[PDB]
Amino acid sequence: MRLSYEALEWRTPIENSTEPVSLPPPPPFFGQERAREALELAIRGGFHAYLVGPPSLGKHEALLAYLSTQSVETPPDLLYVPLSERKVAVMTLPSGQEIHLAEAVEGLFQRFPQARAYLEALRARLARYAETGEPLDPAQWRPNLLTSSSSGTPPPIVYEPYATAPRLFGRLDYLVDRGVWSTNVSLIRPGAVHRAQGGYLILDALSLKREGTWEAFKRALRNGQVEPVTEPQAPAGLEVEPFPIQMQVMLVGTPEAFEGLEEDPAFSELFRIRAEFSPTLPASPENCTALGGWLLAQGFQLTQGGLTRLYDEARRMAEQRDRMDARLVEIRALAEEAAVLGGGLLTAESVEQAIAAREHRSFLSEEEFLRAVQEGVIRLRTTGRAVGEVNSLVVVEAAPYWGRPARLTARAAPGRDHLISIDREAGLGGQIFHKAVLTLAGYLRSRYIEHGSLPVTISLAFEQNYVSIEGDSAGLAELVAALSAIGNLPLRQDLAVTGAVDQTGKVLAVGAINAKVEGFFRVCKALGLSGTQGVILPEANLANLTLRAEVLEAVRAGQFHIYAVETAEQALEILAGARMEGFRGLQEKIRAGLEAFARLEEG
Amino acid sequence: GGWLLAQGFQLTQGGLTRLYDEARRMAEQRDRMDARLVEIRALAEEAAVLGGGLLTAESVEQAIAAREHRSFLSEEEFLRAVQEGVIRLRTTGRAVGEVNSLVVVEAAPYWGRPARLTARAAPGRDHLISIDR
Amino acid sequence: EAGLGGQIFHKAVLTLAGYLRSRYIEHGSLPVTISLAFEQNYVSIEGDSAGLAELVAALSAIGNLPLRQDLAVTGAVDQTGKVLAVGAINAKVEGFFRVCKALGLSGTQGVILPEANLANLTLRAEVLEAVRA
Amino acid sequence: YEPYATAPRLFGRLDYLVDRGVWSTNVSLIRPGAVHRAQGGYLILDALSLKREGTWEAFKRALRNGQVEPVTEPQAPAGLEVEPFPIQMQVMLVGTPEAFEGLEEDPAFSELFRIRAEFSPTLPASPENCTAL
Repeated sequence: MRLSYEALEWRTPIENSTEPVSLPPPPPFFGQERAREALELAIRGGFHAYLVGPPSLGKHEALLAYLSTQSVETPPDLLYVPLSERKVAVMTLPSGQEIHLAEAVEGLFQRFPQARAYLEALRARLARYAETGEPLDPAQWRPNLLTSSSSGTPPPIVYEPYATAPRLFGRLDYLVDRGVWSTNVSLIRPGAVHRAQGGYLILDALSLKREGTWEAFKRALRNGQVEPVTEPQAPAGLEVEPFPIQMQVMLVGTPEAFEGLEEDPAFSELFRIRAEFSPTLPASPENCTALGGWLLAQGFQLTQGGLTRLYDEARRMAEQRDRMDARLVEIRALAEEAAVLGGGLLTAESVEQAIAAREHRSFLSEEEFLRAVQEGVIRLRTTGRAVGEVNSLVVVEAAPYWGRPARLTARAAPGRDHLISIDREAGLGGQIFHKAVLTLAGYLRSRYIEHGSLPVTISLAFEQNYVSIEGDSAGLAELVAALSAIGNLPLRQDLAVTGAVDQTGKVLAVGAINAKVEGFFRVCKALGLSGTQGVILPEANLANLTLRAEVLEAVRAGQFHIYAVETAEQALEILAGARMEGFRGLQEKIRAGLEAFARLEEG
Repeated sequence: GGWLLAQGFQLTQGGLTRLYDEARRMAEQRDRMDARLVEIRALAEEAAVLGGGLLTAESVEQAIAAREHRSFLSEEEFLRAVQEGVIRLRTTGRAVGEVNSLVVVEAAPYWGRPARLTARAAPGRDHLISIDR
Repeated sequence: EAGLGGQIFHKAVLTLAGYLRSRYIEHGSLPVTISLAFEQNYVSIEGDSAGLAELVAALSAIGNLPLRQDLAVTGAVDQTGKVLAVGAINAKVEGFFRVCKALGLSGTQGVILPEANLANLTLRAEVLEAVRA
Repeated sequence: YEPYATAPRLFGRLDYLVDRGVWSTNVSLIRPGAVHRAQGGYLILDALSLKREGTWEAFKRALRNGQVEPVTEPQAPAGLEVEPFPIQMQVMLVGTPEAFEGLEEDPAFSELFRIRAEFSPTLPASPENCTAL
């Protein structure tokens, strides 16, 4: 089937492009109902949770926004007290109240029923010092206030991106009078774990791993072992007793950052709630409106047409007409470049020109390729007809993954049923490429059985390919090339072909469908559009087609053509300009080619 | 049931029964129950939250459901691709040489999916080829 | 077969076999075994640029065709027998000139190379002058 | 332009005065690094040095969090806490396609370095470029 301009057009119409947008900020987590409901459960139950999803989604900013709205009772005052001259413990008092115990002890269970054991040791040390005149000192006997707060709204929220032991657990300072002797409860500094008590600690999975602090952090959550970091020099140490941990931990990372963590049984034991962000959102009017209120709240001056183009670019990023890329950070970075080109205003033009300039900045490799094609250093045809030859479509393996035609040939000779991919046999293909080749051999042998086994050897080669080639998306082009070589069928060179094929000859969806189409357009355009060029591609990719403006306009002008197909025979009928049956069709020509090869193979 | 009460839960009969049957299903054995009490307890802690502090039959079934929802992104993507025709599956009609086989995805929690499998036969000299192998 | 070629070298060889078998089909499959060897090569050899020389050598061996030794040959070939551009085209030409010159120019020496390399030919003065002479 | 991207050259250094042991804090013994000298203007670093010196992760923390820590010694019995500050500078990184390679696999590299300024290995051979040369 031919795809008309009206069937291909996917973009949002724009009314009143330059009108300023005015819209309220959406809720944190809009379109991310899964992660939002997981984290509501984690907050309601006190469970630790881990936020997982691709980079640049805005997972951290959304979490910090959502935590800001929570309320907890005002966190206890938090402190270290000595239990001896070599030993300390972390304790809580009700809020604002260590100021009264710090002054009371400045009188060097009074009214503080919790400070039980620090008092015994203060008294006991006062005791044995009357009882010896046993010196000062200095005093290292008074409480150390780690934290205190005026209220629990919002709760404490501590995001520590750099998860080193002294940042998580705190640090011992050493005073030097003589050697490096310097204990005292009062030279201990708190870490993030101390600052997060009563509230939330947010850490990045990748840092716990890089910093090697995952095992110590497990010990903190499981045993309350929180040890401030010591130095190799100190001739004695303080013993630091464990304490009851009161905090909820949120870990944030990509599916890949979590990977090593997940193999640890204790990770799933400790982080029971997975809050997974989707890489895309529904492409709906509600999410277009939310994205508009989110950009205004980020400070942009947005027009309707600027919003609409950003929203449609997010759709094209997702390669899904009905879904939009969910990565708000990436939409924001694109809007920042557009804003500069619009002199501070985010307009439809400034977005389209920002998109273009990103392409220009990564286009050197394609400028080299197109110059080699034009100079005749790379041999490509984009017009005329040839037997056994087809423009297949490939994507270059470096970002941003431009598409290009790759000329592919099939040659057939009389022989004992072999379908050879030269590139596979040379070691250039990967496993999925090799699979696609075997799959085509399966199709051909089972489709053409009147001679017994196929009387031909067929070899397929990508003509000027120097690098490894992967995936199954050249299957349709290889099978049509092979059927053409068998029946001697001239094929149009103005149509490139992409599509995977199964054993039954059905055409399956491929990846990067927009880059492939546009890569064939760019080459046809650089060589001068003939009016009849185009691409045959899988019907199964219609949910993914979000073609750039220049392509849609050429198709609307009649200067480029898109065909979608379900079976490899439908592709062959288009390329060979004839029907398989109504015979004199192509099928009769294929069987007559195989009869001719069969006669050559038996004298 | 006496172990969960001693752990401090407020349990109803129906909450106990659903936990016990979920432990059976965890073991994939109608006559055996999963022996991991810590895992039963973690599931009861989530159920208790959904039951507002009471562990009931509904709060257990809804805790089980919400664990599935929390790990379901990969299946939501797969089912959308099937519905959009990006993955080609048939669940009705008849075809020669074709069958829906069943596979498990290799990441936890190991969802199951159909995998369409085809066999093609041609005249030849006794070879059974798995293309994937 | 000895393991000296890399993958692209091996590709060029398979590509020539593809050309020969499909070009000469009146006997059925080709009635010949052809072996190609670089005579005194001790190191690994890479790339596709000896394809044209190997295919002409092979066609010569098949038809018993004496070939001029005063012309060196460089060029890749596709399955259809078309000649493709190669790398280092100036160093290759000049290397054949230097050897012809060290052995005494006969007046008839030269190189056959791909038309597709004409955008790359920037030959040294001494070569241009010999061709002008 | 700091070609040698070590931690003390990017972030500065603590000196220690010795009266007794190694006690020597004071705000006034802190020396600035390139990051301090570039405020309000431009810092130019080589990709290959950030990698060789292992300072890429710390440099990311500087750009993302304003964490700029002068380098300390293993000896110092106490330390100064250095608060982060608002970074005001534009960074240009310079390198070959190969020098960038490892950096590019890091998502945070593309987040932080949004503008690629890629030089072509050749120019048009025109009268204008002959005159410019």
